[PDB]
Amino acid sequence: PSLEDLLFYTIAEGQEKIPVHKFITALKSTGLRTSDPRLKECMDMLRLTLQTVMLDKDLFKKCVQSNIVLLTQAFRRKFVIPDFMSFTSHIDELYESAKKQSGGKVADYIPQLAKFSPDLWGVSVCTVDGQRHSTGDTKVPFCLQSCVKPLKYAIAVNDLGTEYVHRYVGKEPSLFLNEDDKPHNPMVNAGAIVVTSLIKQGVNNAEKFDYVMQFLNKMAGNEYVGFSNATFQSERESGDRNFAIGYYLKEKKCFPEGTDMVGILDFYFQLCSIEVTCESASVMAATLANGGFCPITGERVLSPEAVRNTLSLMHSCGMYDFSGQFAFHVGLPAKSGVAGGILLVVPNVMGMMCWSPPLDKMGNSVKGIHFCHDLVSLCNFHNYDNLRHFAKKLDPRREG
Amino acid sequence: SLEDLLFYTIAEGQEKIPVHKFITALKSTGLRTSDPRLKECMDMLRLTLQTTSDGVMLDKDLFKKCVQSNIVLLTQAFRRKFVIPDFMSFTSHIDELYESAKKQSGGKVADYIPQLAKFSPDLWGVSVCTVDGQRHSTGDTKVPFCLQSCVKPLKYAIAVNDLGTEYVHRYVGKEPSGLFLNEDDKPHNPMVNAGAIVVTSLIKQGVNNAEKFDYVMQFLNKMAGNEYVGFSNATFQSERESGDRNFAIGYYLKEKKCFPEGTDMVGILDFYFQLCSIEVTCESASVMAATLANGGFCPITGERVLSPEAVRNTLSLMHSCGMYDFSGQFAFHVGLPAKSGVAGGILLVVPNVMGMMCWSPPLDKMGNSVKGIHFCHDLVSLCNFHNYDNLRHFAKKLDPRRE
Amino acid sequence: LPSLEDLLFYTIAEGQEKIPVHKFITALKSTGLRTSDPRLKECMDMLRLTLQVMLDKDLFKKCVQSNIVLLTQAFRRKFVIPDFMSFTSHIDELYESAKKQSGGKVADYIPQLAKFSPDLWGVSVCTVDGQRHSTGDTKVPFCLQSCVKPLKYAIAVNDLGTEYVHRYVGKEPSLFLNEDDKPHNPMVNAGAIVVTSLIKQGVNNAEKFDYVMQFLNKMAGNEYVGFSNATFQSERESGDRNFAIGYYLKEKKCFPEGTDMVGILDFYFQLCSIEVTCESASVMAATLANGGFCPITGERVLSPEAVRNTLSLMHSCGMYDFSGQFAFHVGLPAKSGVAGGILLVVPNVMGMMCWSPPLDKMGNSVKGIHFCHDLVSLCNFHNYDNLRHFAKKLDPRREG
Amino acid sequence: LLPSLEDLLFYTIAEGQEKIPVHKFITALKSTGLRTSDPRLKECMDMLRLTLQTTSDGVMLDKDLFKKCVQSNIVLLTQAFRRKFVIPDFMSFTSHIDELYESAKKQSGGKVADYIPQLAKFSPDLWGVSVCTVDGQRHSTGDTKVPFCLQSCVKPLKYAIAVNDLGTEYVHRYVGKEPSGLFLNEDDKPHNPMVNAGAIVVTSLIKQGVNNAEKFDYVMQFLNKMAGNEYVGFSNATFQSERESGDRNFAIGYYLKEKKCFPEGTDMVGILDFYFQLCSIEVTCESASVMAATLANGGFCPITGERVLSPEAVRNTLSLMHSCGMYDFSGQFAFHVGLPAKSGVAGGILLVVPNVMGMMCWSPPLDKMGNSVKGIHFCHDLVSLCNFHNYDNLRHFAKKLDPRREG
Ligand SMILES: N[C@@H](CCC(=O)O)C(=O)O
Ligand SMILES: N[C@@H](CCC(=O)O)C(=O)O
Ligand SMILES: N[C@@H](CCC(=O)O)C(=O)O
Ligand SMILES: N[C@@H](CCC(=O)O)C(=O)O
Repeated sequence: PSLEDLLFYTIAEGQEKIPVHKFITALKSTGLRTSDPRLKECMDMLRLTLQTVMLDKDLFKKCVQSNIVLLTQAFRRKFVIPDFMSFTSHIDELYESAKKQSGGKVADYIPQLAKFSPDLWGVSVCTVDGQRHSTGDTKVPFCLQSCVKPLKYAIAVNDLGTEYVHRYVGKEPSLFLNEDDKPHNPMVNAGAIVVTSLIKQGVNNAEKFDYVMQFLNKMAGNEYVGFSNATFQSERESGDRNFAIGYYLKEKKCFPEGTDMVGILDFYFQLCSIEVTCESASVMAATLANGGFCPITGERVLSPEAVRNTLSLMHSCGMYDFSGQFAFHVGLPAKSGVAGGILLVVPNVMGMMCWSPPLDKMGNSVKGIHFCHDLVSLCNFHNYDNLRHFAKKLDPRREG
Repeated sequence: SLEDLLFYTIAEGQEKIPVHKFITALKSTGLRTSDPRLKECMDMLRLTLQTTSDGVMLDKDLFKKCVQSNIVLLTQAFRRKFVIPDFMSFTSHIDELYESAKKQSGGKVADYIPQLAKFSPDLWGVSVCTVDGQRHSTGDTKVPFCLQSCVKPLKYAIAVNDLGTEYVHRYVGKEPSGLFLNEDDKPHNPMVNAGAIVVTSLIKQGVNNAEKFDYVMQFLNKMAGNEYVGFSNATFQSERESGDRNFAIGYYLKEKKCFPEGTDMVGILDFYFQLCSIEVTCESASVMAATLANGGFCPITGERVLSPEAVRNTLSLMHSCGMYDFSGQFAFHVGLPAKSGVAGGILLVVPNVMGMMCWSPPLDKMGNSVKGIHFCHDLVSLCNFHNYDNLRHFAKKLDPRRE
Repeated sequence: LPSLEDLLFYTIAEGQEKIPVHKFITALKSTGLRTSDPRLKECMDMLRLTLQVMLDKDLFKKCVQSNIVLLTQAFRRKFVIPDFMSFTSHIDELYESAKKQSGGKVADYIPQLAKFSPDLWGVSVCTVDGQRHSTGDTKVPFCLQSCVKPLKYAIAVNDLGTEYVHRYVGKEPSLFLNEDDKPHNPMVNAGAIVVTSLIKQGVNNAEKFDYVMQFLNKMAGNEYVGFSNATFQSERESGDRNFAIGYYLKEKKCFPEGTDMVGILDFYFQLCSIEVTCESASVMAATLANGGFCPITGERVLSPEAVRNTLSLMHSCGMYDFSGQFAFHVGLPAKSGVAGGILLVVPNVMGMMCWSPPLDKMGNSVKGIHFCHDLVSLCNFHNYDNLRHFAKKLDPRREG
Repeated sequence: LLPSLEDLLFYTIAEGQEKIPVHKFITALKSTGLRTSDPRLKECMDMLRLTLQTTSDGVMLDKDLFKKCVQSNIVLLTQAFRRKFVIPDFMSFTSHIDELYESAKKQSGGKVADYIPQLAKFSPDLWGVSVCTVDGQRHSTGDTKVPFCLQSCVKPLKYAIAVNDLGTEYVHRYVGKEPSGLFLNEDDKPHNPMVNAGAIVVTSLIKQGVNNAEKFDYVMQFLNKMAGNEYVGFSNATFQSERESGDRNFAIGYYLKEKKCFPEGTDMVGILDFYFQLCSIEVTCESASVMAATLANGGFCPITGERVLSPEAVRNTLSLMHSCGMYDFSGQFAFHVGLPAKSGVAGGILLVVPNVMGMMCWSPPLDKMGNSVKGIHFCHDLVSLCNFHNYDNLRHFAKKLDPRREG
């Protein structure tokens, strides 16, 4: 009748004792990792009883009681994708298939970007329940670049609301400005720079940057977030483009009262030069997918308003000149950047990061784009893809 | 024993369910008794009402005979397995919203042709059709009016059905625009007039206008589950008198070679004005919308009408280009695929949930119905049908699916 | 006191007591006048009479007295170019030099245009004093096409004033419309179509076309003007472009009240189909050069307001997309046509028609353009050349 | 050959009198429209000063005395006196200028530029007009001796210098020759030197490889010559204010730098500095009119006789003033006035009538196109009065007056 007992019997298979490796394996095949923040108590307990292999009903109950709800959900098959092994097999195929696509040029406008190999290709999945999978180069760091644009937009809306933010920037797809003399949307450079000015006003750059990093940490569930000073230096050295825009926004009175624009550009470049991995960035995406809750910590990180707005803008303006085409064919909110990241959200299902340095003339990762098309081909995930009556296509949220 | 199970749950330990009781129970699911799918059942009840010894009473074997043919659907309806289980509560909310948008007396009625100018400003209707056929209506929901540009996604859908994404999008774009053309010399997308005219040319090539029109009308009949779909000659004549704009567009498309080989552009414009002049009611156009929300299956007839590719493409374009120059703002704030029309229609799809139509004739400075727009804003604020609302977490929205 | 006829006799005589006719005819020709000049008709009629060979003072005086003023001007070297023989030698060189330029393509959108040989090339000059010269294929009818646009604009302004005309059409360089929903300028097709609707309102098409033809006669001092029905028929069959514009103009209410726009388009295609030689069109251009007086009849044809406005719009909008470049390097008011016409005006000096059928990709005659640039290199005709100081440039107005 | 040029002139002035009184000669000379202080006349005026000291007959020149005074300058003096200048009846023409000036005076519209304090300081009521003929005949009315900044009035001048020194072909690699119709044209060149973006590129072309101080001096000397050594100067105060608040131009500079619009090895921020210095150069109506008259005279300066700009330079500059010279009123202006003209935000309009004269019009209130209201009114009136329009006919002008015509 006890929860721990019920779970014990199901895992036990009628034996009297569960070998520790039998439970770990079973757990792993739900897609959870053993380093999941929410499973810390259980793993700490296992570490304890290991200092003294076989777990009886009472010893097991002692290890798992703190995390029984989550563990049951996993073992009952209540996660958003129940057959995660099958799903990861499919992800592996899509990865392999995109790997073959050798087209594209690596971004060479600064050394740091130009230094990355064309053969680097990673894909990471984090489910809204925290199920995690990776193939390829998922642990290498690289800079978010423009991929940071939704995240800081999220932050601004989180902190200030829709109304205040949208006083300063628009919300529709397109250096030039909209009808009302706002930049068109936070997904372009002009709008991003305006969004940059909004965040934590009245404290210095160092402080502001620390705030954004803490927030990024929560979104990633305390996985890898870093900073590239080198990238930062080269960006500031060579951003005549963004200097143009700043002076223009200044002239046109685009910033909030008492903005030091040159200082905001400096912040803006530091923001571009933040580093993630596939793995960490997928958690961030999963946060967006999960409604502002981090799927691995369980923390509320972003308001429902922040997340909805962000996904809306990722939809229509997220992939530079390919936005509209991407919305039509792929139908997922996403954002890319010049180091080859695409950050992809499949609302209520998962967050994804894809990384490959060579880009197409639109500015997007070749393999990343190829991968996203393939995903949507295979899976009902398109925004306007019916839940009942897909045509020929898989639904991973259905047992099979 | 499926029929037996349902009998015990309806009876409430009694031994004879009185007919009116079953009907009332059935209704509050949201189905209407006139549902195509429920026909065998209703026919049997009528039969036994005649032949019966009792006033009106059905014992187990009698109930079984009436419901057996339609048991699957009746079990879903009664086990609360439909998309919106607490339909009564949902319709109460719809009614509050309707009332609240009623007060919004703003706008002007289109007057560029007499037929449009005739409509009273105080006409206001809303109708709902679920992907399970649960129906509801408030206001002026049985009044015919013309689809106008509401017909644009419907005919686009037909074209993609018959021809495929690839063929169709040779001749027309798939992105919200910047009357002119895109960098590839295609009209920007089917939702604008230039691209609608091109889509019109794609449909049922090589047969006369009369045949083409019948083809489209039949298709519309199926989408609407054979509810009202009509023609307005009066509207049509007036459209063709005064479409110098569309004549402009046609001649420009002809110059730039945007039509298929052997298109007669003037005849195509005629077909176009006819398409615009098609009449619906709120009630029947909600079923049309629900076909689009139900993946191409008509939720009342259960009939496959449009391919999944067609339906998906049409919703993508209603998302981004459906509300003229308000499109962007609508996509952001409402987040629902929708098409507006100059008569005051707003065709609304909430994918996997329901279809609606909304009618009031005063329009704002953009082409769109004031009460419709206000209703849609209100609906989203209430209920978490926003495309990028979370299913599992939402602020204090309401989830009609959940209970 | 001593007669004017007497004076001219002795100058031509050269102390010989009698002048033969042929000598006077040759003398007259070398001023650049033609013996068929309208203003010299009395004198030619007299010669025809008495020529039923040698002319004494008294006989001469009888022949020339009626036209003594114009003859004394010619002979006493008071015409705009005085060494006209030298000038024509230079025209001939320029004509040859532009000859060799065989580039370009002949327009082919209607059969009638596509027929013309690429090797046709004519250049006609008419001076404001009526001095004429020609090289090449100068007596071959072709259609003015858009070369008719300045002419009919001239007619409209003549008849209606600047203020009326410009209510309907704009006055600046660029189916779309200016800020105020007027077409940009009478030189583009949209504006030309509006200018067409302005002329002789309240009468049927046949009457309007007769009126325009009469006006064109006067402008050309009764030299060749004709109509190509064939051109007209083809134009009308295939002007989907102009049907587009007309419907658009109708929608935007660009025409005066009670215009039948379809009939206006009809007239518009008739105007485009009007036929000139180089010779006749050069006179037309000289009318514009000479302030609205026809230099060969001395008749006032257009008002100074008509002519000024027309030259202004020629300057800036006369050569399609090439216009700007043309104004800058050539600096002469000119209108080009799809048939290879370039109508060229050198204010206060002369009119020209250049014709060759191959066009460049701006739609302008290759050789016409090559010849126009050459003319300006040679002579201080450019609009912003200085009359007093100019570098190596020749100036035919001066005697040398 | 028999009677001598100086002698002939003597009889024409003297009028059968054996002697010409000085004041008579001076008065006659002035009414040609020359100023006694004309550079070309300096020998004559020096001699008169001499003889006015060295003589018995206080004020009276005989034949021999007159000859000694005028002999050095006799050509230009015969031109003046024998009515061979471009406007022969200058005194009638100035009467006409006066009436137009008075009429423009009455126009009280406009707003004074306030984007910097130095501009905003100028009184609305200031209004001047200066005329300089291509023969050096001068006239002024109104506030002609007050200084003000050229602002964008400097743009054709520095363009002229660039083309003089480098040629059409070099210059137009970096800049367009057509009205725009901020943005770049099809070829990623600014549209034309008359817009700010194009002006900033023109600025970079001039005296490359030297420091700003040298460059500035080089432009100044050039301006001095165009003005016949009349006032040109500088407002450091204006310059400081420009550089503090030119976010617009910094925006442009950064954009031009990104799109590689400058010559190889350009320091763009230093270029901007030099640009603002140019905008801050000062003239008066009188001095700037001589500048304009240079341009109306195929690049010689009418008062010095000195060749200043190449013919090519001047022509190109007049072409661009025609089509792009009056911001967004350029097309209307070209149609209605038909003169090459440049305006500036201080209220200047620099106006050229080819082959006839140069003008400078100044009043500080601007209309919402940014041009001096009184300037614009004056220019329209000038055209309506006389046959100066571009495409006005020299022989047939319906009712209009022609200054060149002996009348
Ligand atoms: N660092 C670039 C953005 C690179 C990107 O688009 O990813 C910028 O700030 O403009
Ligand atoms: N038939 C109308 C449709 C108007 C509308 O619904 O926007 C047209 O083409 O203008
Ligand atoms: N008739 C042609 C233009 C002829 C020309 O360009 O000269 C048209 O209206 O399009
Ligand atoms: N200071 C302004 C120029 C003023 C003017 O237009 O005259 C600028 O450099 O843009």
